[PDB]
Amino acid sequence: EWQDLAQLPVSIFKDYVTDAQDAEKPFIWTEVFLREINRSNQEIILHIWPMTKTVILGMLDRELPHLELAKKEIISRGYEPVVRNFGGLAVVADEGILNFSLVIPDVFLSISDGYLIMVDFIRSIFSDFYQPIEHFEVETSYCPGKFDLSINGKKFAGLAQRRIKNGIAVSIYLSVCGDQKGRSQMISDFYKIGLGDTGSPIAYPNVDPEIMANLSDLLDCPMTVEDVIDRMLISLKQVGFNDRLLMIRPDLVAEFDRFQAKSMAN
Repeated sequence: EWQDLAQLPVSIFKDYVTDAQDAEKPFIWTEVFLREINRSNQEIILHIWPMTKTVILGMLDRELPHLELAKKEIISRGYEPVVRNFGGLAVVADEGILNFSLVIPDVFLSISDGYLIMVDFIRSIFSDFYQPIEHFEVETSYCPGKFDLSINGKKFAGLAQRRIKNGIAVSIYLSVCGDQKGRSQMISDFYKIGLGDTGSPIAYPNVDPEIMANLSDLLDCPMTVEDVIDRMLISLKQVGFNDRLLMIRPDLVAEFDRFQAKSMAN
């Protein structure tokens, strides 16, 4: 349970992506924090990173027969395609989507435990609402996962996990407000075009725009990404966590640039 990690301080790193040119910034920090949590395993890092209109593509997506034609579907709605060679299935980010990561040191275990740690955190964050939050895969959502979060059968969040040595990075993309039906239709179009008539052995989701929704709608309570962030930070103190500003030491920036340089030469 989330409250079980309260022994460690939570370092906060709010770093928005305000320009499509910095779209890779969050993923670069993920790498940095995964190493740091291994060197400094006496704390938890809460990396908050909402972004401008972006569609993050993963390993399977880039194998689409007509990829470039598909990316056009993304560009036509004013979103920027970002490719992550080892990332999961296409997910959407924008002003109405909250993305963040919990970088945890393995010092208190399993892949499931990690996901369940996030589920508990989310539930705790919205404990003031009666609507119970469930987890199970919503197969017809984009980027379906065993731990998709939903309320009344509708998915409002997708989770992801990456690990390195004794460090774990659990991430989540939460639909807070905005045009969720549009985000969904965009990805459906992406896969339709990407597959064209060529097809593929890879099982890509068959997106259903009516199966996903914003949390502000599911909770019948208008809220912005900033509102959730605040609610989330407040829930920490109540649960028993002590927090502090994560300081970007020169060393951290240095490591960031190594990962950035690596990417650039690619």
